Amino acid sequence: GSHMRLSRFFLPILKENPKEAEIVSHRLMLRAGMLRQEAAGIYAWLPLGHRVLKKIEQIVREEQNRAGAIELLMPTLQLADLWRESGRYDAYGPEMLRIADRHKRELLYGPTNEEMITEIFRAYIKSYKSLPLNLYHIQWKFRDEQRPRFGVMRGREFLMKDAYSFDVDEAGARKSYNKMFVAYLRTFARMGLKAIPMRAETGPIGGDLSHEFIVLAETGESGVYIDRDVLNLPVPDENVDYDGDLTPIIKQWTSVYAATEDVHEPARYESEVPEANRLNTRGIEVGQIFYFGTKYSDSMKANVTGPDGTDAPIHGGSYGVGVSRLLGAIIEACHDDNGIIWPEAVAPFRVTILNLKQGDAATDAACDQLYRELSAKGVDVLYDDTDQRAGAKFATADLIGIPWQIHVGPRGLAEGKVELKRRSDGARENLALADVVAR
Amino acid sequence: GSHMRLSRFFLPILKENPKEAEIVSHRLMLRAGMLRQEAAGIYAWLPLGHRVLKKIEQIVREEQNRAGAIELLMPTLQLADLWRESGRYDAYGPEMLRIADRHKRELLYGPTNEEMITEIFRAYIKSYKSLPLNLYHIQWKFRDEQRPRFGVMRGREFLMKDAYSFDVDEAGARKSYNKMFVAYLRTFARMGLKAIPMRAETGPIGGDLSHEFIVLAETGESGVYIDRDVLNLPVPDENVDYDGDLTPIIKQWTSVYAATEDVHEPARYESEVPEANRLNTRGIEVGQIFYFGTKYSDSMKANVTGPDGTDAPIHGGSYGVGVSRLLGAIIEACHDDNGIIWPEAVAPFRVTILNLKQGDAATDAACDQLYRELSAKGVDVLYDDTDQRAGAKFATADLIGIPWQIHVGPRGLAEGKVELKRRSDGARENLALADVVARLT
Repeated sequence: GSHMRLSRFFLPILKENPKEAEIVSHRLMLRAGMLRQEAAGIYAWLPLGHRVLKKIEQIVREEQNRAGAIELLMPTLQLADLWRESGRYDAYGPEMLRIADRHKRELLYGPTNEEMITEIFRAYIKSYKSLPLNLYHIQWKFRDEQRPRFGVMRGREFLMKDAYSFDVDEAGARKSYNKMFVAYLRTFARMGLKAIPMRAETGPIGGDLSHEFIVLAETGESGVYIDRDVLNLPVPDENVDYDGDLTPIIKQWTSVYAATEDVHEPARYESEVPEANRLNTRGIEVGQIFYFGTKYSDSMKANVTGPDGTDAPIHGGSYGVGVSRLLGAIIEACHDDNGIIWPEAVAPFRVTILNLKQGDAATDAACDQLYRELSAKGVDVLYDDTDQRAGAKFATADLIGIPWQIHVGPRGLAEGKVELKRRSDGARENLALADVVAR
Repeated sequence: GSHMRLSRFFLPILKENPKEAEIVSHRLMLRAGMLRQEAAGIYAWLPLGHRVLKKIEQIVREEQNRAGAIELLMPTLQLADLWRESGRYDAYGPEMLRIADRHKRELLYGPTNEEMITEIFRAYIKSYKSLPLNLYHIQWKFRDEQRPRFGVMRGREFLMKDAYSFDVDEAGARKSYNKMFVAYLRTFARMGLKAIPMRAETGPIGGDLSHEFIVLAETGESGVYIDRDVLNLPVPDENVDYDGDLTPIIKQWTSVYAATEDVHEPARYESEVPEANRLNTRGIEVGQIFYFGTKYSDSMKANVTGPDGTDAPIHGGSYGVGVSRLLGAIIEACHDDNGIIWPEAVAPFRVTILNLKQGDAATDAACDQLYRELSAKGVDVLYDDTDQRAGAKFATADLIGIPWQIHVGPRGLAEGKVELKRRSDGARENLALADVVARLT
């Protein structure tokens, strides 16, 4: 169980709202000592911020692994000549950061990895017997966004989990897509979010294999239109049979209307949804699933021999979760006027011990014992042991969004008690000291 | 307890030695399906290779944290104007990868982070009361090596843990340095390595606060000169008191001659090292610790108010561990004619189950139940459930370096027996099917 004394940590709280922050998540990430801008759209993750980033990453990896995807890692830099194979090199646009090395070879900072994962696959896989195959990584990307804005939510250097599926045909690809559909429901639910799968912009094919998972938010950059029954639907549990038929889960989550502004058609919204169920708002895109078929396998000649002995190009899909963007989206969805309210699964620490009389022998000893006992038992524990008054300590503890606070003072200890406070709702309970660790 | 079936994994084994690989680590990482070259010196980490990389990373993290260092993350792209503050922008050389963004703003892919970490520090810290402070990250770096070579050992895009200490004065900085020296001894020992601390190149004003930690290996690029006695010294255990005097540990590890070629002096060597103890050999630099004083805090104005109430520049030090390079160094030190021999702490899996008659109802069933039981007991386990002959499975298991093998076949099972083989020495053991989990757990 991770453990830190605030005095041996690095957590620079800002007293004042930063004028450069336009939205609440950006404001709070800066105020709560989580983030520092290094260039437009390019950030250092300060210790508290990095802890959350890592919690998010691990939840994503866990669900990808559950769904059968296999983790690897591609480099940040890629050869232009690879992108020339697919014809994306000259068609991608100015968001692609192009680089020349000392030998004048043409490189780029990868904005995504379709060509590269296809290059890897086609080196090693030649039989339909290796498929379905889903390979993924969690890696830093760069898109040279014209106007970086909104802190971690519209920047340039961002962290993404990007997964790529390989199948013999469209039928198998739909099964691979369904696996990721289910994994994403579970991923965002585990973060305390209702990220709704919404039908999204398709490619030149058309079809129905394009969804964006969007958390409803009014500072959000995506316009959306939904049927409110979608917000009530049940998320599959951890025993979901990923080798089985997933269609019933998908049917459930798509049986009721949900579309982004790209594929939204005002006349359909009415023939399906009751007027009292209809809602038109805005949101943050945190996940994207997309079938692309033979887009890369045709141009890059990524073929496998089929059950019938003929070679044919594979069918692929891509699945992205914006891991660094999620820090912003989560704060947008989970805060109040006193600061952040971390869902437990993503919080940097689960409990903070607040010593209300720093230097008094009895309160110090009590906090020292709690801190030691909580860590011994696997609990992520922050000990606020700074030379600050109680009210100073409450405000910082509230701001940074730690799920639980333990208040320790001379007053409470005279009676053998400490106060336990829940951040989400302000529940408070004056407990015996010997009971508090049995949570 | 991590678990995988080979049929559900991605592990591209190469039959032949790749002609582009000049050294054993490079050859084996390609053969064992751990690595793919994407450009000169730039690699993708295939699933097996990535697993080992992450094991290495976590041991490094654990020892930094134990020593009181605090993890953050800096971005890979940095502003040229930051490097103009310190004067290093134009001094660094052609190994720096310069980049222009769409607005013609001047960026670079960070080769290191002294300027950036000092910039973060100076924004927030103003009192001597905040010190000592050591901030670190584990992040991808770029050095445009003129001639990338030797796979992960002399590439361009690489993973480093880099830490940076901040202190009021040189005395405090020496205490910060000692803590990292001890952390490094523990770090490399936990990976099954003897990464020897040796005196290394100092800066302008010289001194005694530069060391490199070097794994001896025939194919290494560092030339070193040591008293062989340094090879048998004791590594501090996990209960080392990082807030105490570490001077006795440092003294012991610096009591015999050990120097890289950059600072080696023949006269001193001959004088301090008995002839039969002298060893001049090659090695791989895996750790580097270096006190730089006020080099960045002078130019970048990172002062704090000290005990005397006056403001003065801080004293800093940098500490780098070559995380990706360590896969190469580990294999160089840990292999035989049949492939890799992973130390258990960095192995991608601890045990592999070799089904020697794939499709046989009883061998499948016994393998399936060993696989489930080992997972449950928290063991990193791989089950080679592929449709391949015994010889093929034996060759692949030896190659990829899994510490233990369980060989499960008709002939063994007739006796209710399985064979447990230890990769390191090839020691074999026939033992009951029930007793086998209990021996490994």
